[PDB]
Amino acid sequence: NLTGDIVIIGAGAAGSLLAHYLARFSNMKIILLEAGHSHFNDPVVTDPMGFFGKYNPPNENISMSQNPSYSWQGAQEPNTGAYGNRPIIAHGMGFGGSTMINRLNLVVGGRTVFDNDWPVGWKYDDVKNYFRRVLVDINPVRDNTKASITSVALDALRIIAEQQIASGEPVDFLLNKATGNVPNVEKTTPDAVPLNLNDYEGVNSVVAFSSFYMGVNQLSDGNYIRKYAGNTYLNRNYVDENGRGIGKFSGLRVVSDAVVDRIIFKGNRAVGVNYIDREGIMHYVKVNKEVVVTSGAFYTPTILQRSGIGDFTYLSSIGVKNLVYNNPLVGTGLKNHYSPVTITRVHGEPSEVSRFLSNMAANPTNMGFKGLAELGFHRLDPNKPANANTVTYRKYQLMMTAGVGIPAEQQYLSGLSPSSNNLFTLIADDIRFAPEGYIKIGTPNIPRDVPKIFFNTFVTYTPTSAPADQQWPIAQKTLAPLISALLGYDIIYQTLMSMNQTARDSGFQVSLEMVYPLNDLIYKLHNGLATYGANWWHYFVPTLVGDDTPAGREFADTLSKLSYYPRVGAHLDSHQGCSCSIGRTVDSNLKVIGTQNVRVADLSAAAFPPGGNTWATASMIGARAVDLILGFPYLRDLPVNDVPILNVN
Amino acid sequence: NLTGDIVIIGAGAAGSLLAHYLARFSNMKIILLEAGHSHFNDPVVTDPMGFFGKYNPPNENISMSQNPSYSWQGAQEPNTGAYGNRPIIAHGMGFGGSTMINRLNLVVGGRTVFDNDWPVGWKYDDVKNYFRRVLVDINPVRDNTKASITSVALDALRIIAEQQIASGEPVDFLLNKATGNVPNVEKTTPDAVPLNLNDYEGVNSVVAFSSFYMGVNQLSDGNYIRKYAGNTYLNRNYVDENGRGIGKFSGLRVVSDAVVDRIIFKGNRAVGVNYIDREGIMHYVKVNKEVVVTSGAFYTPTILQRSGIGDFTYLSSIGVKNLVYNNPLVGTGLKNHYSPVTITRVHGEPSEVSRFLSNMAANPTNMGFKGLAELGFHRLDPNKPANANTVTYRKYQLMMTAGVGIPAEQQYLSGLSPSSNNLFTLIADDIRFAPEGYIKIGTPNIPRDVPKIFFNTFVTYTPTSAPADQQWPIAQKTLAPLISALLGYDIIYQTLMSMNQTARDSGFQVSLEMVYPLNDLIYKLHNGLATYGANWWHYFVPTLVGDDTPAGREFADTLSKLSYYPRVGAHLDSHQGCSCSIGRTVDSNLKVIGTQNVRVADLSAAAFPPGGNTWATASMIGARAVDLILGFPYLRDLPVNDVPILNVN
Ligand SMILES: Cc1cc2nc3c(=O)[nH]c(=O)nc-3n(C[C@H](O)[C@H](O)[C@H](O)COP(=O)(O)OP(=O)(O)OC[C@H]3O[C@@H](n4cnc5c(N)ncnc54)[C@H](O)[C@@H]3O)c2cc1C
Ligand SMILES: Cc1cc2nc3c(=O)[nH]c(=O)nc-3n(C[C@H](O)[C@H](O)[C@H](O)COP(=O)(O)OP(=O)(O)OC[C@H]3O[C@@H](n4cnc5c(N)ncnc54)[C@H](O)[C@@H]3O)c2cc1C
Repeated sequence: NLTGDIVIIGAGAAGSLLAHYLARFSNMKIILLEAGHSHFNDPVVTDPMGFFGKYNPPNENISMSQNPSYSWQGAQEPNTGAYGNRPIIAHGMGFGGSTMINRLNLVVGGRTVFDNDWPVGWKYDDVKNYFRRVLVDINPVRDNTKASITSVALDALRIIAEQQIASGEPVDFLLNKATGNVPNVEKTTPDAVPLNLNDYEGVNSVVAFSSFYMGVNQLSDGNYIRKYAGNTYLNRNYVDENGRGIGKFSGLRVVSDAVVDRIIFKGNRAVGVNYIDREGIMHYVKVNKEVVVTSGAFYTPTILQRSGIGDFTYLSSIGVKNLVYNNPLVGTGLKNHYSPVTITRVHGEPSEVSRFLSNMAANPTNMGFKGLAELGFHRLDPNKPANANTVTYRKYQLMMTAGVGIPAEQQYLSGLSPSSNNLFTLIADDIRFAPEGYIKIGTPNIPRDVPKIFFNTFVTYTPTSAPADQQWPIAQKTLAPLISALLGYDIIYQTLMSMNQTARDSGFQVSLEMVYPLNDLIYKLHNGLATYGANWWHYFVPTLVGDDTPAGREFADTLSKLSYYPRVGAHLDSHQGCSCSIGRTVDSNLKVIGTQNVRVADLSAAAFPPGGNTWATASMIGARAVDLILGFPYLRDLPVNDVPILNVN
Repeated sequence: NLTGDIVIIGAGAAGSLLAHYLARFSNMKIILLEAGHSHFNDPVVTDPMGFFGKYNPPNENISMSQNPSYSWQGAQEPNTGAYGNRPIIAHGMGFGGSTMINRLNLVVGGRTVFDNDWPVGWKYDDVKNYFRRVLVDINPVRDNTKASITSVALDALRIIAEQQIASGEPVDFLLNKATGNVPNVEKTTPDAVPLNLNDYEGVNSVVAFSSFYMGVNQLSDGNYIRKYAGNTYLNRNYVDENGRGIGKFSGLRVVSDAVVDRIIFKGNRAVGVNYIDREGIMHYVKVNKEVVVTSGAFYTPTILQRSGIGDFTYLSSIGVKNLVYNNPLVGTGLKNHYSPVTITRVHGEPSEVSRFLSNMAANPTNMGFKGLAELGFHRLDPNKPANANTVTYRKYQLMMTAGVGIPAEQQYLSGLSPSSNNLFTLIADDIRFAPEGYIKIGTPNIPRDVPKIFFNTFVTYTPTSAPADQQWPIAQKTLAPLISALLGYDIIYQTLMSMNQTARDSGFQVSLEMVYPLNDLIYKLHNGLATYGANWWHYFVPTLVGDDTPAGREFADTLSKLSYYPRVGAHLDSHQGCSCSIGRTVDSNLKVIGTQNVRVADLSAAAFPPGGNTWATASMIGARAVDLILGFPYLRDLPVNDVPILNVN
């Protein structure tokens, strides 16, 4: 039988890293069990453009996130906040987990979230060096191509930022406390210094910039390669074709195509792990010291529940026999990000519109992204944190792309064709997304693509007969996601209006029109914000308002029609996390409460979602786990010039 | 270890019956392995109204077909024919499989389909006693409640029927060859005799009626119980709490919560079966004589594939180690039915409308269905079988229900609220649904809710540069489903125009208006059909017609706008089948081609979808397997008065 000291389940963003460094810095037998296999020579994966379908077969034309050979297919339960829709969200299945199939925008998340929303021991000064490690191991690149539209948008945001600083209101979406009075917007002067949304000390919580950082490396022949958790830590320099570690890493054994079932216990001590090989034969791995679960937000909790740790009452009811620890929180508190989409039509002469939209085509160094910012709360969002006026919170990741980013059904309904060369995309991604959900295994036997995953977003508030004043604070929470999402539309609207000016100033004969959601509706929304001010959001519940004027009805009507677009004119992110978070399923040392020796070290342990894409944060937890398990800051103390050596195979 | 002579995988419609009668008529050891467990004490299942959500928790308000604890969640691949939508279609999981969670409309499927689309040895006179056995075991009931609107509608179909008969055209949708010149429409007098769509000799291929037959039985206290494959064949009179067959049935052993992995071979002879119990332990069952796979259309082929039966190149390439027989057809030829939805509004005084739409509420004896018919081909459908003028084919199953049966998003977009008391639903279900698909395991290790399932429905035809005369027959096949689907709408338009007359005649002061899809489009559609005749469907591809008249463009535009509705104004039925069919994966004895001793005896074996709901047909095949395995018509010769005795626990 296989026998290991530390057994790790899941070779994802966290597990690959965890596995790599544990082998290096210890003398233990490390066994890494992974459901998939390596895709080191699969152009669908290794060429960053493969994500966009460059190498898809024509008769089975599906993305990796839709393809069961490449991923887990997490079909969630009906979204009561979105017309009963059932989005299917993926976890990658292979070396690198989800980093194998993702869009590679690598974001730390800002200082603020870790200082306020994470516990003692997990504050930003505790994790910044681990983040630094994750980044240097990847060594991400900036966009290799300047586009005129990016500068136009920056100069437009500069003006708005100036209006905001000057007006003196305490919180608004382009204010950034640590950079004081001067707009924290990258300059568009000849010799501008690039701004790094990932600056080491976290000064740039809110910031607008010309380029994100993509997880790719350029090879000596000039191609770009996906640089991800998979080929970075588990390539042939470190692990041979039989899954055996090399040299300093000889303690590692990587088991490919190993679908783990459960953790085996003696009392509250983990002693073994079950998995099934590709022949349908079951194997037992004996555990000498610890089990570490790194199977993703959806699946880590389903493994604990199936292993007998979770809500006893529920588990017994579905036929789970061996119960280990009663903790009803396992799998609860599921969080994500969410990306409503907007579309702009550019008016003017075709040749001139063309000039304005040049250099936007996606390539590996940008993955389609041409900017722009990490933003704060809109001034009229009622749901700001208590101390939001004294530290600057991230609320939106603003992304600009070429093309037409709305869903196919919506393209038809809207008349907006992806083949129209006068259209482009803006996204205000809500990265403090209010909905919270939970995960429950439906059956006890085996891992399934589809546990119960409950995650409801843009729900309605249904009025009671109670006095208005008692309902409004209730309504405020329920409506939180619609509220933030509509304010996202206004941010983009404001921004487009200044761009109408700065575009002209930069010599472009164009005008810009927001056309999805409907131009007429957004205009009406902006005016309503000015009109009704802070309590504008009351009009989501007209019947509690008692404003039966022609003017009043029209604004209530406007918000009603608008609530449709974040529901279906949008994409749910694949940034799921926090389903087994610190303080709920595990302690501050990542050990599962109620067990002697099981830890969770992936994104599902995150106390609160990071301000931006989640890969960086996920690898960071894994990084710390190396040091937690080993009892010394080996990886924290490691010089930044020592990084894993890349092998493409 | 367990050892059996015959091992059955899946206690579904087919599997439950097969196990039951095999134990009775033989001395063999029968082992039935089922992934779920019995739900004989679960009111959600046993109460027919539980289907509609009667015992649903308000916070997890999901149907059985949506609940992973009650079913497999078959999320299919993006449908290129429906805006990239990814429907999640269920198989029931428990004693009775899908008959445990289904809507209980019990339909044989008609003589015509078995006589023509099924092979020799499987014609209707070959199977009719097996169908009878299935029905008497269940003993379905008629609607216990008469609604005026059902009869108003019937009399309306009679009128259309007289016109069709009189015109003398060979094929149109209310024509029935076996009933000559007389309308095959149920009469509406005080003492009218009921028409039986499941009539023994199959006369009523096309027929209009007041009542379907529901799989419910009435108990002595007046409640109704779901009467389904699970409790009919596997209740406590026949199988004990430990899974041991009782008395004459003592050779049967039933394993609950048994997730089967694969079949083990010695050469091409099946010798074993793998499963995982609810404790996560793998077990081996030895097979002395035969394995019968009855796991449903989605999963029966994935079991075979994991077993080494399928496309060697694909299977090898994904790590299936042990290969048995090369047949690339395994999992191909997948068919289903499909239900576009229409909505009608009733005009008039509130009080008169209320009276007209009265008595439609769903109960166990009707499961919401208030009629109406099995219809033949529309005269303008270019895709009739060659002999449609000499034998009468079923093409649509026509259903009438109260309420608003379109998806939530379409209710919002359309403005039709389900809580509005002047609306009702009509469905012309295409039961000769043209699309064909396929199933492929994504991984070799374990059963997954989500293999690759390709099923594209209402696809477009893209013109080539070749002459029109050469393209039209290609476009004709591609467009078959849109063609058949819009014509379903026209059947329904027609029925409603004639109902406006018969409603008035029955003393109701009302008028009826089709409101989903938009009244204007359907009006325009009807006129075009009259105007353009047989070649009306050429206007799905305007660029080939070269009719640049104002009129031509309006009808083309009209077909474009209408093509939206069957895509999203609809439901894919949960009637998937034919994925391992006779003549392709298995022979006429249900034996898997290339094996000594494996059979498929569930709906995946079906040669062609029955004309209506598939439960009856699924069970019929299992029934034949009984006589096929045993070598004599025991079950065929069994008197109709000898039936399983119900024990409710
Ligand atoms: C479509 C998509 C787009 C994304 N976009 C980006 C982006 O642009 N930027 C960004 O920062 N992040 C992106 N991500 C998100 C980011 O990759 C994840 O949040 C991060 O990878 C989480 O890492 P993890 O280790 O915690 O989980 P994962 O990375 O997903 O690792 C899970 C691993 O566990 C394995 N596993 C699961 N169950 C078992 C089992 N029973 N037995 C054995 N192994 C098992 C899986 O095979 C998988 O390898 C995207 C992800 C997807 C799917
Ligand atoms: C929501 C819904 C509505 C429908 N309503 C109707 C209706 O109104 N009228 C009608 O005539 N029909 C209805 N049906 C269709 C009908 O139920 C099915 O076509 C018919 O039951 C198919 O029977 P089957 O034997 O082929 O498969 P199933 O009845 O579905 O049974 C297959 C069994 O095999 C089990 N199984 C699968 N994989 C494994 C494994 N690896 N190991 C062990 N066991 C396994 C499954 O869990 C299941 O128990 C409906 C079905 C659904 C889901």
